[PDB]
Amino acid sequence: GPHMATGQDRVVALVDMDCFFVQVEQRQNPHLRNKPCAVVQYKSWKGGGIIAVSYEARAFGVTRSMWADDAKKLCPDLLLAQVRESRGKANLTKYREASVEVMEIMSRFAVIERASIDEAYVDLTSAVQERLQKLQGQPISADLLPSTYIEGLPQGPTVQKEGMRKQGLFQWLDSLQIDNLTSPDLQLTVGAVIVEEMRAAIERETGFQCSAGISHNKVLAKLACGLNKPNRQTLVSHGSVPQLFSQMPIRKIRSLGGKLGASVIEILGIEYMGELTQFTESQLQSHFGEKNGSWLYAMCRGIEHDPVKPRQLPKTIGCSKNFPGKTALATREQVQWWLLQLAQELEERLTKDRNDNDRVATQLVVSIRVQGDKRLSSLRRCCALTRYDAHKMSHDAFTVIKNCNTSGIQTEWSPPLTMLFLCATKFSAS
DNA sequence: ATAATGACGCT
DNA sequence: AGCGTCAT
Ligand SMILES: Nc1ncnc2c1ncn2[C@H]1C[C@H](O)[C@@H](COP(=O)(O)NP(=O)(O)OP(=O)(O)O)O1
Ligand SMILES: [Mg+2]
Ligand SMILES: [Mg+2]
Repeated sequence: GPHMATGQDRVVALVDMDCFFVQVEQRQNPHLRNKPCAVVQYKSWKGGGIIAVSYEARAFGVTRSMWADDAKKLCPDLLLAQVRESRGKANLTKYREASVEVMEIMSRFAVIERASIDEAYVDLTSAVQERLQKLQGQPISADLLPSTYIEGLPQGPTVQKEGMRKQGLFQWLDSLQIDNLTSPDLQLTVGAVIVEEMRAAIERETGFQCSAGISHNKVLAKLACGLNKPNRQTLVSHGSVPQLFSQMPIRKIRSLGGKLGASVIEILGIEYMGELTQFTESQLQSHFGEKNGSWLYAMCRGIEHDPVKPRQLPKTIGCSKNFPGKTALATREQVQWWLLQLAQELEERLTKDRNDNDRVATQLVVSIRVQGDKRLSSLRRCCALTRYDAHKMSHDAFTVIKNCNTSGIQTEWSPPLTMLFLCATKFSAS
């Protein structure tokens, strides 16, 4: 209609590093470059857990969450790089710092929301405006978009992969109105030019390659990102959404990958995101609640309002370790020693946080899991975090959990713990 | 025995 | 507060 908002107000991108931990290890060790290789965590149980996989190794069917011993069965020449271990646990420091390299480069172009160790959303709306006045309304050359796909294109009245990409990009640019500075399609296009630049800057300055999605909101940008990996970027326009969603499995949309996703499918009897359009907002609210219903109604029309939160850094700092199977902690001395190992890494990261990012935490959350309980957390308790001191933090954590011990002989611990988790929260300026 | 973390919703 | 959900 004439009064219906179409969710084309913003230009939003999602940048995602390609096989990130592998690229970090390949940059450090050139022997691993352009080879089937994976990053593995621990190693005694079945060779350690695979947690990142180069595209060369993915062709052999190697995937994350696979034992390395099993990965070698699919790919005997697989090269492995191991995650650093400190105080008996995985230490991800190298990857955090690599991540900071990328995040700081992105921050030069626009405001970012860190979404994970290797992903960031970018609100490009302002950057695009000023680039549009700078560009004096001359056509946007395809040379400014050498790694960009236009989703849905080419269509209409042709065997080469890159050939296809160019065809669609040509069709898109030929159709574009540089006339209207407020045309959403034009804005996304300029957005993509900027992300081409941002992605060139990251590769030049860190050596890392990435993929990106450019669209009008977070969910579509994140969806766009995954359409042409690795080392490519995809523009999903508002107009592309109906065909794209028509065979897009519901579970693929961000936040619908779990139980709400499954219940949308089960209760409504549908499979694809586009099928949601046939229901009224009130019907969707009645089934999934007021907030989920409103979100769904809009999202299935490609409309979403979640803003890019201006935060390049975390707001909790935590350390955890699982103790699967036979390694479950069953003596009080064990529990105390591991609480201390966790507290020591935590103090380290915290001290760095106070120096670098000018800040102190004021609360400590202690989380454990008991054997057999197959939730992430069996129990969560809090206490004051007054001193960045590992022995006090570990002692305090024990204190707020020790009554969970069912054991008659309290030299021993029952039920056994299969997870310890310490998390610094409630940060303040300093 | 697919980890180690982080953010947010509900009550 | 403390637990449940979703994510990389
Ligand atoms: N189950 C897991 N266990 C341990 N570490 C993991 C993990 N999943 C991811 N990581 C670590 C390791 C990953 O490198 C990093 C990024 O996660 P992604 O972006 O989801 N996956 P990637 O970047 O590898 O591949 P691509 O984006 O090209 O699909 O976080
Ligand atoms: Mg990635
Ligand atoms: Mg990621």
